[PDB]
Amino acid sequence: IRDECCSNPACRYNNPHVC
Repeated sequence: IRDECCSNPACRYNNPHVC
């Protein structure tokens, strides 16, 4: 997971409730 996960569209991708 990225430390910029909420900025990161790629983390965002599967993780929209992460932030």
